[PDB]
Amino acid sequence: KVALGGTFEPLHEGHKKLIDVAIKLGGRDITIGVTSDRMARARIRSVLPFAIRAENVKRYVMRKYGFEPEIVKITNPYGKTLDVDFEYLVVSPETYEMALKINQKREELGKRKITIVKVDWMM
Amino acid sequence: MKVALGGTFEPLHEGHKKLIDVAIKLGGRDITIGVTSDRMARARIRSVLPFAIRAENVKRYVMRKYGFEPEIVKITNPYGKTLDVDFEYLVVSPETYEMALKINQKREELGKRKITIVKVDWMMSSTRIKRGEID
Repeated sequence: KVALGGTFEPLHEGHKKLIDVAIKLGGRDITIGVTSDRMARARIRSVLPFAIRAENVKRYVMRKYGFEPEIVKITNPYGKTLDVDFEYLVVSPETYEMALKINQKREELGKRKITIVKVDWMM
Repeated sequence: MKVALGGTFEPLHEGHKKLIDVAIKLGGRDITIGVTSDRMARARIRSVLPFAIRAENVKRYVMRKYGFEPEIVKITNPYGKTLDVDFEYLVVSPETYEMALKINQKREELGKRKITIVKVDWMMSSTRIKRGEID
């Protein structure tokens, strides 16, 4: 249903709003993408390993929503978004431009664009 | 009130339906849908449907797809109720996003907590979305 990706370092209120919107749209279903260390460090001065960031997201979702989300490592900028016909792509101000690039690429490949849902996070 | 959404809804198109789906998934029955007054609709488009007809069109659509009659409020100023009522989320399209930012600017000036803006890029192709609540 829903694609959501991020680095999640630190896990701040903006991320929390993003996760809330993604879960409301996608249910207990969702897989959350968490960037590899390489991808994280291109975008930020990241000092937490993938496993730590992924577990921080997993425990937060369990505390707040009562399920352990599926986490997948994002090793490239597109993730699964060129191959899966997601209903919604849930993004923040920091991931919005890449969402636009994902849709531009989908359209270039004859794929339907995904509806982008940008959760503004006042950070 | 959990979620604010507003519009003229003439005609009620696939973009509006995306907005409505997102708003209902976020808020359930705890949503308020603002529909512009005739005065307000006419400043934006050459509107040929009265408020009552536009409101009923939205109500019937929501009943048909989601199984409830939504609360409709007439919007008679640019902000509707969004400077007064505390909403958790404000669901907007690219056409209404600048006004959402203005809403939060004024809320801050007035001493109200900001609302989380949820901008749906409604693309007026798109992948199919299964309408409904997910529960």
